Amino acid sequence: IVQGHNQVIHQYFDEKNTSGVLVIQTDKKINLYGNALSRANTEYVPASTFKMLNALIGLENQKTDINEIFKWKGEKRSFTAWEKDMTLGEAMKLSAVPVYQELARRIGLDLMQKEVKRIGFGNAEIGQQVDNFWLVGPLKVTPIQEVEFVSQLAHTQLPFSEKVQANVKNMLLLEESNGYKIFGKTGWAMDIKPQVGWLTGWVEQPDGKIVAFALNMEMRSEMPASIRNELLMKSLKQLNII
Ligand SMILES: *C(=O)[C@@H]([C@@H]1NC(C(=O)O)=C(S[C@H]2CN[C@@H](C(=O)N(C)C)C2)[C@@H]1C)[C@@H](C)O
Repeated sequence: IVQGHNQVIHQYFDEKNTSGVLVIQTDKKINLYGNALSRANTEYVPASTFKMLNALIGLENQKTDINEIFKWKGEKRSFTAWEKDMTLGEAMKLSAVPVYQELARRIGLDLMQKEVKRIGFGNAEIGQQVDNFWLVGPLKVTPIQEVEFVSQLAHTQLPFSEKVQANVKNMLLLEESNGYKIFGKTGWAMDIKPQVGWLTGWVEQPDGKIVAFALNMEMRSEMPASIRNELLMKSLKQLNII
């Protein structure tokens, strides 16, 4: 059943010379696909995917709001795409680190550690460095843990206000094709051991049904960033999720 599906998806991953897993959660049922299934319960830095929880915490605790404009004071950033004023929602789409760092600072280390622990995100360790704990360690999370987190978000089942959850969900819309809405958040940790690529989110099918996913793969600098999107869409289509 899944073995035919997984044979095809295994091949997708082989064809593009990487080791990756794709975790799918429909409701409470979790299946693994890809050519590196052991990745599914291996911890990795969440990188840019932590922005989902960052936003939830920041909004919940009233440190910002969806309308606030975070102004670019003019300093050069790691990507030219980030060099403009933006809202929290626009920063999510662009993975604009400086905006989310300013947010994390507003929250403070101790509120951050408290919230991360209350929610139970990954190993729930943030250490003492308020602006890179989700990039270089100690914070670590499995792909299975990521899919459960985003599934809960999609079902408005996380322990945050309903409206905060709706607001963060609205920041996460990637793609809308043939009535299927694709929500998600990419992440690419470029400066660590083996580079880590993420793409974590869910599909809202036309009848309202939600199928959540977490792609996690080894990245190499020669890859286009869109290889994560490619492997996701090809797999979802092959699974008839889209
Ligand atoms: C988060 O993991 C890093 C962040 N994420 C990320 C990516 O997932 O590709 C880039 S965002 C920036 C680089 N390319 C442009 C883009 O949005 N995409 C290719 C999707 C803008 C960057 C590495 C963050 C920790 O730096």
